[PDB]
Amino acid sequence: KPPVEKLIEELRQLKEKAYKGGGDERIQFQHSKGKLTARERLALLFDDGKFNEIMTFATTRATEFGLDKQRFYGDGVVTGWGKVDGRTVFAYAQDFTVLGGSLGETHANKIVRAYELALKVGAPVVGINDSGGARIQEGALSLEGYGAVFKMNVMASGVIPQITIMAGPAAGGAVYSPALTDFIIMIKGDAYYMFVTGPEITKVVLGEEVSFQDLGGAVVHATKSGVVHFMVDSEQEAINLTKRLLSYLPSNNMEEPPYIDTGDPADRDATGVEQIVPNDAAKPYNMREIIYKIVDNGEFLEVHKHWAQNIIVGFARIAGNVVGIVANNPEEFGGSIDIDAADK
Amino acid sequence: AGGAVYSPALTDFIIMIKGDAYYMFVTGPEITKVVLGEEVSFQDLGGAVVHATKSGVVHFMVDSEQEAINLTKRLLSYLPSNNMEEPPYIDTGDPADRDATGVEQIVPNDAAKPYNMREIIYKIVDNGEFLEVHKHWAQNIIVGFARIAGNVVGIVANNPEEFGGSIDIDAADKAARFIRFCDAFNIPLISLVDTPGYVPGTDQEYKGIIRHGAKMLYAFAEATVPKITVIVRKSYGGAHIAMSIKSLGADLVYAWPTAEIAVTGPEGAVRILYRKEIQQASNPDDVLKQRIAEYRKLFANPYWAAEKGLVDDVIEPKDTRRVIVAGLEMLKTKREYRYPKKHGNIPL
Amino acid sequence: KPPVEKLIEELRQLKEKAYKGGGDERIQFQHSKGKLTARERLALLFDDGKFNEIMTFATTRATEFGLDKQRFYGDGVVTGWGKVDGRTVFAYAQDFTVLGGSLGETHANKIVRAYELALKVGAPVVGINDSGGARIQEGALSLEGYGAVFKMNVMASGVIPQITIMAGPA
Repeated sequence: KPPVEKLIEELRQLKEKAYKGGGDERIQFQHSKGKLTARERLALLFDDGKFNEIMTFATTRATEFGLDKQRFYGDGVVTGWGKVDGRTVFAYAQDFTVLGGSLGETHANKIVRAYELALKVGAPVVGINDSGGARIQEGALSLEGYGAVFKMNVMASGVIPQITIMAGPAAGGAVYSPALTDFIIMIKGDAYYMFVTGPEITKVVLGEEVSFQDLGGAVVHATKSGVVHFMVDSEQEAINLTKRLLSYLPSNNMEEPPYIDTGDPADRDATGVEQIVPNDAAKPYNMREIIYKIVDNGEFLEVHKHWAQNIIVGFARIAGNVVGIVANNPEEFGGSIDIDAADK
Repeated sequence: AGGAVYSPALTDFIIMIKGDAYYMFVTGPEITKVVLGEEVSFQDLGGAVVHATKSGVVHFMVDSEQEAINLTKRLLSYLPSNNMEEPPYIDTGDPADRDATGVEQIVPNDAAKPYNMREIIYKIVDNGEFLEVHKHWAQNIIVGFARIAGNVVGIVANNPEEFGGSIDIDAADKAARFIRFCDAFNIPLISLVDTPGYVPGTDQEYKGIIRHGAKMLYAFAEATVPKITVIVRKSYGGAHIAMSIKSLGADLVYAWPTAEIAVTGPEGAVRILYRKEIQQASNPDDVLKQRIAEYRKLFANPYWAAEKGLVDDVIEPKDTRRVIVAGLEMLKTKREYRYPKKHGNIPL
Repeated sequence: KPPVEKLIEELRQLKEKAYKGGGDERIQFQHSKGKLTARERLALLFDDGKFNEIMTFATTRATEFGLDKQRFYGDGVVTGWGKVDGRTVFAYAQDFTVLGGSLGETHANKIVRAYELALKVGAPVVGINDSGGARIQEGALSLEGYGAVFKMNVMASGVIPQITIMAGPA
């Protein structure tokens, strides 16, 4: 093989091959469920038109169960970094079309490598999940892979913001890395859910029969378990939300939350606010109305909105600077604090 | 009652005497009588029994004040005075060489038969002494203090007699808290493994097993004190990882010849794995549970893992004490890097 | 298989086989050259010849060039720690009877793991070298393996004493 001109043409073909993941048929299948592909989600998230991928051709090294034949470039996950609103952030996007987005050993190390880089340079990491779980074909090495990523989640905990977009059907170990990150944004729908143990086992073991959505759909986690922090209707909304969430956070624990969009003035009001609180000491009112009245342009990104409405917490800006707010909600439990609320 | 319960909650251990001179609750029953009409006695609401067996607020339940004080002194004996101190050494640990056999006798014929995991730890540690923490709560996991060759150790062991050693939400809370404590106070951690995974059902998902379970993962990954895992039998899926493996930070990993480390239970694995292949094979029933035997023969062992380097060595049960003693003596001066932060954001 | 008493039996056989490395035919060849085997050197170095070994059964992951056939336990190197004159010391001893003691990926990762443990614990490391070089059959993965060892040597430089015994055709 001599000419370089032919060499570059070969590269272009190989990359175009790698980009297809599991193939046009499978991506159309992903699309027919209402989901976007791993790469389409990334292009939406990053200042469109740019993503720096690492270990793009990396494949699996397993040989058992035919894995010696199924060598998909990238091993099921896209990893790298880009700019989100001009700021550097890292991300991984699992490709469900590549062996159900299962967690391969090489698949895990690519994610781990992203976390190691984000930790070295102090940049956030958003994991766009879409994995059925461990790659059973790789046995114990698959679990070890999970362990390695969990390790990175803990080391990065409180050092660099960690946001997960749960955009798939997570079971078993695929559930824990998200638990270890700071915020879980999940889309509600038939195609999205997460649980440690699937329904099939709860049957033979427990004896109880339940649907995937009733066991771990977006609604159960955003309204009962407290596992999900933000529940949304679509993937486009999930990524717009992540962009908004990131806008309130520093790139790492060595930076102050970014100052932003004017529109203060800082001189408060004079009326309204004092009219909200009832005469009685027990009658409910809208605590959220008081927050909107206090913060810049009344904007409030509410965390755990649908879980334990018992208390309210979220982000906002006051005269351009980021603040976190914790406020008792009279409308639920009379503002009485509770187990779920204390956790939230 | 009220504010009087929170300081104790914030401390590391609560020893409570069982008796009518009540105990604790954030809000008394009085309010429940005014609004509704469900009279509840002090004991039923916050008795030592409810807190040691249900809420997990109480770590030790005793029958008298003299017992609470004696236990306090005993607990103190396993603890260093502070942060910069190493736990206190004691009874001239001579019996460091080889564990008394019979240990491999505790584990039954097939993994279908249970056994008392404490029987195994009694044989491993000094004089069989073990101070069990949270003894009557989340019994599917065993957690407590002991001495090995004179040095204090913290143990986290699955209990085959409760929920089949499967980890629960309460168990994860129990084990994770005990792990963070030991680490903060330089107490080495020994993990004894025999768990099929986590307890299933909406009941567990609805109450957030996803976040409670991650607490164990966080605790071990966080800990920098010496950590050795001894896999006695089953070690499946997430449970396997939650007990401490190399990628999560285990310094040394050992397995008895009876260990079975599987990515998933050997059935749940074949039922997602085998179908297109076998659903069409010689026999329609044979090949239905025949490959379930296949997996086990091919993976329900520790050797596959040992070949992958995931397990440092396969040892004879009898050797467990010596292996621990050697490993702990070698890790005594262990030091590990952790990234600067005010603190982490452990799931709650 | 239900007898645990039979499992302890298998273990002892498997280990008996792992201690053999390349086999009696290879060990006699090593001996014919006037050299000891990896384990004999370690028994001489450590008090009472005792050594706590790590990753005893670890084998190559490679498949190309018949490596899916030649999968010896330990992948050509014995790694672990022990005491010499009562002090904790870490060490690796390459086994020439296993693929010319060449540096396979797993083989390199056992040496790296030893160095990580020694460096984390403040113990010296003794390297009884006896290998012809890179394991050609594992290609660039073997080179990657070397770099990982070299990195450990550098991090450990001036932190822990590093002594190497050159006992082979490097």
